[PDB]
Amino acid sequence: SAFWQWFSKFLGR
Repeated sequence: SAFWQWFSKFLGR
């Protein structure tokens, strides 16, 4: 993924 969201693009708080 691109933006962060529930650990989408990689890892999003």
